[PDB]
Amino acid sequence: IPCGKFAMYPAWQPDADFQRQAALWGVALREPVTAEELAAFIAYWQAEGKVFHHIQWQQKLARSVQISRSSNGGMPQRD
Amino acid sequence: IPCGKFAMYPAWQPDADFQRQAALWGVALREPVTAEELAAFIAYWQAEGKVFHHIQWQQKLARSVQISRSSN
Repeated sequence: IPCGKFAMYPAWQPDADFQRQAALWGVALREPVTAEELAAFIAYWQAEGKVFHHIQWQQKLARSVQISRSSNGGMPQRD
Repeated sequence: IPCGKFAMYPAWQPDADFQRQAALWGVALREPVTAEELAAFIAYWQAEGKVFHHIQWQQKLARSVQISRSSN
């Protein structure tokens, strides 16, 4: 994991306690982030080129998944 | 149509009827995939290096685009 602000990169992962960190930011996640959802978020942001701290990326990921799942009652879609 | 399993490459394109083929997998896309969305998906999956049939790549693209649009 890079220090400072960095651009998204394919091998990136949230911290192992991501569910609890998302909850302390106001995001309840009924299941953990799926591999599909992570790959979708990384793909998008690596191309957008914006840079952020590891912390801010994780906050973006929590909310992106919260918003994505909201049409499905907080559930991810099956593979 | 490229045949067999293959890895992602810069020139890949989904079929020209991709939006309604994106429906047969459960993904409704109201608007067509942009070059930005396609290019982002190729770059990423090029890094993962995995191989798939054309059919499966298009399914992943649809789901990937569905999830991207639904966030915001």
